[PDB]
Amino acid sequence: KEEPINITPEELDASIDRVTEIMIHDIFSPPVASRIFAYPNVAAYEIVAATNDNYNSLAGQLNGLTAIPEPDTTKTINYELAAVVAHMELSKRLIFSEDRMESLRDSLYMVWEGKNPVLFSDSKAYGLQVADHIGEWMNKDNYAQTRTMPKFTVDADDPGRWQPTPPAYMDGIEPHWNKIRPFVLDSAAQFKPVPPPAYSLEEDSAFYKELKEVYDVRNKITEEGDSSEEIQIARFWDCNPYVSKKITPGAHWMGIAKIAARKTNSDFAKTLFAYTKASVAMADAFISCWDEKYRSNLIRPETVINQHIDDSWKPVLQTPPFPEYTSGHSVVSGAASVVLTEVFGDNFSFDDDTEVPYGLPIRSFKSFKQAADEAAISRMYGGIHYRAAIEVGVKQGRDLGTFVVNKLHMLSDKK
Ligand code: VO4
Ligand code: NA
Repeated sequence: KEEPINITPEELDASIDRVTEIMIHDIFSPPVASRIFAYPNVAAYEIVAATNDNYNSLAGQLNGLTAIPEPDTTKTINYELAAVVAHMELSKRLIFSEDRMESLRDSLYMVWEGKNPVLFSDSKAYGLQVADHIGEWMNKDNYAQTRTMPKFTVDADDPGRWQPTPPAYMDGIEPHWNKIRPFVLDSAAQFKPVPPPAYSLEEDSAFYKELKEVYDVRNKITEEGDSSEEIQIARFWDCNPYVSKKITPGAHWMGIAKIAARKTNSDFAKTLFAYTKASVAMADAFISCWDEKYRSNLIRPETVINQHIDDSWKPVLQTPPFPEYTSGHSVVSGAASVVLTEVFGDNFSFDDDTEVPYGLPIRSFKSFKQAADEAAISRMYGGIHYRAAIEVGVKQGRDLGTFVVNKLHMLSDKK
């Protein structure tokens, strides 16, 4: 039995789809999701870069990353197969419900092994060797240590400080996300933005005026009635697993990267190049954004409105359980759109069907940037951000993503 084994980008997509699903079932948060996407892409990309003269190794470019082992030249290895192996193995390690990765994996293994047991076996061994190397590095990123650090300390005596919001009143998510090793940033605070307008109920103050806009936008939306377009836009981008089945913003952008790669018929290495660069950038965008959320510790609009303006007002969207400034939707979309523009081009139009399996319709866009701008403004229609977190958050993600694409040297022709 010595048939060739044809590995397509769609088999990388099947691993990413599957981990996406399990992340939903397992209830991982938006910043933790971004870690789970990045490391398995890196391992798979390393295997391509070791064996393809057009792609440079990320070793020496990502913080702490050294060269992976080279393949044994006396073995016959399908490197894309090895790469899918390594992606699935690290995705398995990163989620909680491991048996749902293992069923995906075993069903592919069964066909590979049936077609060509020696090619399967040699390629799998190298993929796993490579996953062990990446996993040693990934296990030094301080994630394990932060798993036992203290919860965010809520204090009502501190007037502009973030409080848990109804219905669930969940404690703030990942208050020490800024202690995770970044991939590319010099430090987590590298893109620290300007501070938010000072919390104040003075009617002439910047903060009050922004408070009144959130309040007024929502009431204008009520007077327009359900359906409308602004409510659909807030819902499409919401991506909040704590509503009381949804994917996170990181996941949504991975789905957009997949749509672009398939629309262009990108081959396996091009597709993986795009996913790696996007997932790495989004992972540092989350670190950067969570760094600012937990520096400014800012109260979300509904709490201020209900306590001091109007006790019956409710945001169009349920408020996410973490501080306000800057907006994760803004920063993460901003970084992801800069990467994908750099990879696939300006005015890349696409139909975004990523939300079709989670309750929602298709929305079309003329460019990644238009989608990211929509993502950002959706948070104002949604009632859960003031304008600064939105606008400053876009600049933050754009600046961070520009830094990542100007730093990482991955595509690099032999020819
Ligand atoms: O994920 V947000 O920081 O846009 O509520
Ligand atoms: Na190379």
